[PDB]
Amino acid sequence: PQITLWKRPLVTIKIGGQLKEALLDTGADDTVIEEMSLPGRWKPKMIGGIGGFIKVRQYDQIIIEICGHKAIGTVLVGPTPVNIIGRNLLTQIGCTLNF
Amino acid sequence: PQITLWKRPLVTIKIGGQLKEALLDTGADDTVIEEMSLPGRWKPKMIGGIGGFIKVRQYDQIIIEICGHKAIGTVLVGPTPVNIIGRNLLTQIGCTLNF
Ligand SMILES: O=C1C(=O)N(Cc2cccc(O)c2)[C@H]2CNC[C@@H]2N1Cc1cccc(O)c1
Ligand SMILES: CCOC(=O)c1cccc(N)c1
Ligand SMILES: CCOC(=O)c1cccc(N)c1
Ligand SMILES: [Cl-]
Ligand SMILES: [Cl-]
Ligand SMILES: [Cl-]
Repeated sequence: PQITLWKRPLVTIKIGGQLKEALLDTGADDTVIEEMSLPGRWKPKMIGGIGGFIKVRQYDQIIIEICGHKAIGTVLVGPTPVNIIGRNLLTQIGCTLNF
Repeated sequence: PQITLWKRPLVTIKIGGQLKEALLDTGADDTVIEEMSLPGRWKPKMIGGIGGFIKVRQYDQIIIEICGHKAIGTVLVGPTPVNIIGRNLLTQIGCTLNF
């Protein structure tokens, strides 16, 4: 698909058996999702941006379906105001910027 | 151009006659640049990120080149951790997400 940027590029994702809305975010290195259960070991991480940093839990080898495209990668879980699909998963669905 | 996301989508911009590096950020509604001098009056704005908020100065109708593409629009100035080109200007240069 081609997604314009007149509004926030929000898409439906499936993760851990749950449906969520998430923002395709080329400015994000990492993918960060609101609190939810995920399988496996985790380690703590701090991620920062405007406003400062939040503490998240890092889970690896998590499968996500993004707008119908399956990908696997690291997913951070924590108190993010918005669910964010970052570059680590955008690459896996073949997402590019074009102009 | 077509820009992949294996690395940060950093580009050269020109603003106030000077070249700077900036990130093409589809997760950002607005464009925010590090402290610099811009002409005219400014208005207050707050922008929200993953860790909270910052106050910024809003300047309108600012001339700015992004990857050599000419734009004129709203530029926010403040303590952003990186120069960010957001959707307000990405739309002006005809930028889309594709996969
Ligand atoms: O503030 C943030 C933010 O926290 N991040 C960083 C981030 C967020 C999530 C994961 C990750 O690895 C990094 C940025 C990333 N793009 C816009 C995310 N923003 C929003 C933003 C920024 C500038 C101007 C705006 O109008 C909006
Ligand atoms: C502490 C470093 O902060 C960041 O990576 C960042 C901040 C604002 C926007 C974006 N896209 C990234
Ligand atoms: C308080 C509202 O916060 C946001 O709009 C936001 C947070 C993190 C990443 C991005 N891209 C946006
Ligand atoms: Cl990953
Ligand atoms: Cl590729
Ligand atoms: Cl604008």
